[PDB]
Amino acid sequence: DLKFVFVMARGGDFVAGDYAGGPKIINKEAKDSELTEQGKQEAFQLGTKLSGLYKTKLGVSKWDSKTYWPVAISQKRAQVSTLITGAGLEGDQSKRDKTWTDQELKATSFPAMESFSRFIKPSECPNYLKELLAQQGEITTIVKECISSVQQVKSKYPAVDEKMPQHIWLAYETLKKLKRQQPSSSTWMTDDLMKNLRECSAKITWLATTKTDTLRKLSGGLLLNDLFNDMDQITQGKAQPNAPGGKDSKLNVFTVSQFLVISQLAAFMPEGSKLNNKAVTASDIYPEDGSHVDIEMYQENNKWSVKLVYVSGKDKQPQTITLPGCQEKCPYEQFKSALQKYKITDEEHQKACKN
Ligand SMILES: CCCCCC/C=C\CCCCCCCC(=O)O
Ligand SMILES: NCCc1c[nH]c2ccc(O)cc12
Repeated sequence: DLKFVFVMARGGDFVAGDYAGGPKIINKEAKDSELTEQGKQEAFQLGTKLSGLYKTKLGVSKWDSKTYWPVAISQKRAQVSTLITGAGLEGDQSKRDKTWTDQELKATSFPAMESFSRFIKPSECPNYLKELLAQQGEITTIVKECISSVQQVKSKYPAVDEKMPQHIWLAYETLKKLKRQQPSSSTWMTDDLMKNLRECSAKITWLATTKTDTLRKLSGGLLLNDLFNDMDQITQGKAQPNAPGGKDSKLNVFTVSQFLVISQLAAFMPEGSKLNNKAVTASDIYPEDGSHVDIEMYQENNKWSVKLVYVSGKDKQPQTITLPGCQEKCPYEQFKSALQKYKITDEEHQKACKN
């Protein structure tokens, strides 16, 4: 009945570090960060959660290299996270604390993976940045709500450039981990200061992926394109493309940084979409730590449909996305048609990034 599930999950918590493209706050690079002990447990819990949600519905008798496919973006902390989530599926306690080989870490890739990061890579997609800066009117109005807090942050960390919209978002996420992990030293980030920065971050990132057709295509179009490439085979009884386990592989788990959850949510919420039968606000949909998007494919006799379930963070209840004009279980061809507008192929995306 349930035949196949895609999961994309934000990676487990890692030692607070600066983002590439972010301001220098920690003076250590997040790309060098270990998962925290909490982050390893969170990643493992996700796999235990997913097994309980889906193992028996998918007809899987044993989670192993044939039955699930753990993938991740090209960052150690995301790759470690995805493999630990796999350990949770398998119920392999000791692999949670494994020091995964460089080899086991690289073996979490798939062909379209790196293209998913093109739109935020410096110099690689200038048209995406032109189109984000074109929304400066709305950005200024949003930032006007938190500019006092940004000024206090910049007072302590002068590298934060309020003129760079991503610096406000990336400073908030950096400070959020720092407050969690070192609370004694973080008493200056009060509840009101962080909640204020969080609102700015939510509104900026949601604007950056949904305000215009070009922002939606460039940030999320390749996600749709690869998903449909896969579902065109699954819906014919064939294996997910490139899945190591072939037809045996019933679950794909993709561990990412926050920006790809945001982009994936945006790609699944064209105008008129609902989350639990209500319009969404930027603040409510902002994917926190522990967030994941679940893409469930159903088959009733010969009829395939797709259901989209979103968990916005740790301990948050799942909510179901409904596309405009479709049901919770949206028949496959209608679902794909509903999402054609902002889908884009790799060849098209490279041209659209540069033209
Ligand atoms: C979530 C959509 C992006 C919002 C605006 C970003 C603007 C310009 C791109 C530069 C920022 C680099 C992001 C790095 C994020 C990461 O690696 O986790
Ligand atoms: N090949 C499918 C890549 C991909 C795109 N979006 C996804 C969401 C979840 C997932 O497991 C995977 C994906």
